[PDB]
Amino acid sequence: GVLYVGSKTKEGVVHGVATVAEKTKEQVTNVGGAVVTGVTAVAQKTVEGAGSIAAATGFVKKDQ
Amino acid sequence: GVLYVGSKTKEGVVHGVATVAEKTKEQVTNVGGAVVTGVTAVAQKTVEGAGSIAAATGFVKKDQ
Amino acid sequence: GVLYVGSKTKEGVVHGVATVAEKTKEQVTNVGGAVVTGVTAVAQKTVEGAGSIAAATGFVKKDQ
Amino acid sequence: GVLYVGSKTKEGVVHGVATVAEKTKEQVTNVGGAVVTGVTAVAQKTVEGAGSIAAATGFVKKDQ
Amino acid sequence: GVLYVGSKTKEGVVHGVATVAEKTKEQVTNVGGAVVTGVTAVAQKTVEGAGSIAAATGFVKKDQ
Amino acid sequence: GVLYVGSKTKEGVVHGVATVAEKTKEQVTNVGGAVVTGVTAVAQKTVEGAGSIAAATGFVKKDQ
Repeated sequence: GVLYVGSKTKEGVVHGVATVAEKTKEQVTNVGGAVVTGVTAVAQKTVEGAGSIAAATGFVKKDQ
Repeated sequence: GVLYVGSKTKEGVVHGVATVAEKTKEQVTNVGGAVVTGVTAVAQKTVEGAGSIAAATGFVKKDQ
Repeated sequence: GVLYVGSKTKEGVVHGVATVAEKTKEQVTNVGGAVVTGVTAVAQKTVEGAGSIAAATGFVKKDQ
Repeated sequence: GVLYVGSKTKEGVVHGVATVAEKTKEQVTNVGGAVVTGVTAVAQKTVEGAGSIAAATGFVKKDQ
Repeated sequence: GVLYVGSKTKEGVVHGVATVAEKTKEQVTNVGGAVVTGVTAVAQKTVEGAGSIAAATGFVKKDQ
Repeated sequence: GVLYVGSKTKEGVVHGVATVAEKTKEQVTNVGGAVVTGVTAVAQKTVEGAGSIAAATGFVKKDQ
């Protein structure tokens, strides 16, 4: 139970990500792994459940 | 139970990430691992559940 | 039970990460590990559950 | 039970991380380990649960 | 039970981390260990649970 | 039971960690160890639970 009266609110918010990226030469080699080199913005109110991954920029999973 | 009256609020918020990135030469080699080189912004109100991962910029998981 | 009246509030907030990065040569070699070289911002109100990971910038997990 | 009246408040907050980073040559080699060389900002109100990790910049876990 | 009236407040807060870092040559080699060379800002209100890790900049765990 | 009236407050706060670090040559080699060379700011209101770790700068744990 939640009640909001006359109140401004921000729950799980990304505001104003400002980025300048200069890269004369970018060389990437990826054998079975993960490589992430660009801007990532993730806004989530709720993430629910056992063993879950809510936000990942770079990822490698080799369970059992 | 929650009540907000006339009150401004910020729960789980990222505001104003300002970045300048200069990289004349970026060389990446990745064999089965994780490599992360770019801006990541994660705003979450709730993350819930046993054994979960809420925010990962770079990650390697090889359970059992 | 929570009550807010007339009150400004911040709960799990990142505000004004201002970053200048100059990297004439970046060379990364990675073999089954994690390498993280970029900006990470993580605002969270709650993370809940046994054995969870709430924020990782760089991580390696090899349980059992 | 919590009550806020006419009161400004900051719970779990990162404000104003300002960084200048110059690195003419960065060489990284990582075999099964973790290496972190970039800015990390983590703001959390609550992290809850036995055996959990709330914030990791760089980490290696090899349980049993 | 908590009550705030007309009172400014900062609980678990990081404010103004301002850093200039110049490193002409950085060479890192990491075989199964942890290496952290970048800025880390962690603001937490509560971290709760037996055997938990609230903030780790660099870490190696090899339990049993 | 807690009551604040008309009073400014700072509980678990880091304010103004400002550092300039110039290091022309940094060479790190790490076989199963932990090495930490960058700025770390950790502000925590509460960390709770038997056997817990509140803030780790650089760390090695090889229990049993």
